[PDB]
Amino acid sequence: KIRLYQFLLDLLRSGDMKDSIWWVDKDKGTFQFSSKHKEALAHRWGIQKGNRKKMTYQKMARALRNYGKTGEVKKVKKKLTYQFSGEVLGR
DNA sequence: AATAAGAGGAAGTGGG
DNA sequence: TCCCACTTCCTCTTA
Repeated sequence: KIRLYQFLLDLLRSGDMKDSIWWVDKDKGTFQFSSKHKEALAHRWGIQKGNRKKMTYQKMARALRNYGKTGEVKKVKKKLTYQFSGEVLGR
């Protein structure tokens, strides 16, 4: 099963949900969710995973925060903004 | 108040 | 057995 950080990185590369997520500075790996359209992206994540319940942005971000310690994704001090690690971007 | 981002402890589910 | 990689639920904090 695809990992959440890879799902997001793939969306950013493909441009498929450009109204829900976008790069802020792709060289730095910073990206930002849409305040008004992030829920559609969260729904897609849960359906891709086959989860029992409908996925929400809140639950998806709960998972995102767990990457802070290992470093794949870190929260940036800007609204709805996160940052991939150099290791994630290189792969 | 209404809305909402950001947070995390705790327990549940998958597939090793 | 017991960790993976989240998911689900609940409650709190700040703006």
